[PDB]
Formats: sequence, C-alpha cells, structure tokens
Amino acid sequence: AATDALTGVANRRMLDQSLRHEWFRAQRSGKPLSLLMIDADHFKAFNDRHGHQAGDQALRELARVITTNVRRPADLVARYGGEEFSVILAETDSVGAQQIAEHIRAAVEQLSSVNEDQSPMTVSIGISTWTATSEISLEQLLFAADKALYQAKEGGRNRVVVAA
Ligand SMILES: Nc1nc2c(ncn2[C@@H]2O[C@@H]3COP(=O)(O)O[C@H]4[C@@H](O)[C@H](n5cnc6c(=O)[nH]c(N)nc65)O[C@@H]4COP(=O)(O)O[C@H]3[C@H]2O)c(=O)[nH]1
Repeated sequence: AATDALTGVANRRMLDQSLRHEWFRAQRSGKPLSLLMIDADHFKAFNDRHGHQAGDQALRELARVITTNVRRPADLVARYGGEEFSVILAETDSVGAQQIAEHIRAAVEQLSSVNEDQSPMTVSIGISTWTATSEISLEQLLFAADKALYQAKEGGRNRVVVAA
C-alpha cells in the first residue's frame, strides 16, 4: 500500500503525502527543499529491442542506483510513474542536489559497461529547489521540476537541468 511492487521504493501517493508534510516543515525550518524528476530515456525503444522483462529489470537497476545515492533520513525515493522516479531531498540546497543528480546520471550511463547483461541506457533529470526567501508554492515547486525534466528531454537526453 506504500511501496512499488516492482522496484521496492515508495509509490506515488506516498511521495505526494510525504512532500506535503516536508513542505510545511521547511516553511518553519527555512531549510532548502529540493526535488528530482528522473525519467528513463528512449524507454519505448528499449522495450522494443530487449522486451518487457529487460525494461522492468532496467527500472529496478535505476531504482537501485538512486537509492544508492539517496541515503539520508529526510529523503524519499518513489516510483512516480510507469517510467519516472521522483525523490525528495529535504534540507538539501540546489548545489548539493545537482551533485546527487550527476552521480545518478553517470552511474546509469555506466551500467552497461560494468555489467555485461545490462543494455546501454541513460536518464534525464530535472531539479527544482525551494529556499527560505522564495515565494513559490508546492505546486510551483513540482511544476518547475517536471518542466526542467522536459527541458532535459528537449535539449538532447542524458543530462541534468536545473529549473530557474
Ligand atoms: N539529502 C542528501 N544529500 C546528499 C546525499 N549524498 C550527498 N548529498 C549532497 O551532496 C553533497 C556532496 O556530498 P559528497 O560529495 O558525498 O561529500 C560529502 C560526504 O563525503 C561527507 N558526508 C557528509 N555526511 C555524511 C554521512 O552521513 N556519511 C558519510 N559516509 N559521509 C558523509 O561530507 C561531504 C559533504 O557533504 P555536504 O556538505 O552535506 O553536501 C553533500 C550533500 O548536500 C544524500 O544521501 N542525501
């Protein structure tokens, strides 16, 4: 009821619920709250070449990479869509959120080289960040991360785009 059966991380309604509570918390603490939107690149073509089982295995590997780079108590990793992953980085500023994203992006790119069975694969990442002086809302925070994820898919996949 709270985890994704395939990947084992949180599911959508758990992400939305935890983000609402982590939102009001950051409003009081004044600590930066960052979001990551992680979509798999050329996934439809991936399932066409290697099949639906390899795509599921590629999602679990992507989930393992994110959770390997997201480890603190106030962090959450969830399956936000059939091919997306959303992570909460509470008390993390924009600079540190980018370093996490680069680690995740680089690790997914090298998953084919390190393990023979894996097929080449990349991810696109969008980042948004609330700071203590910002006036945006929670819906605007989520909007800026999906938009930056969209800008990552547009300007050529396999990259990290920070919202503005
Ligand atoms: N929310 C979240 N953010 C993350 C995580 N991993 C990295 N970051 C962000 O990435 C920045 C770079 O961390 P680093 O290069 O691993 O370099 C880190 C790391 O090597 C070390 N460090 C800090 N906390 C821990 C810890 O709990 N365990 C270990 N082993 N090392 C730590 O201190 C350095 C300074 O880190 P910061 O100044 O905090 O800045 C960190 C942090 O803002 C994570 O699992 N969750």
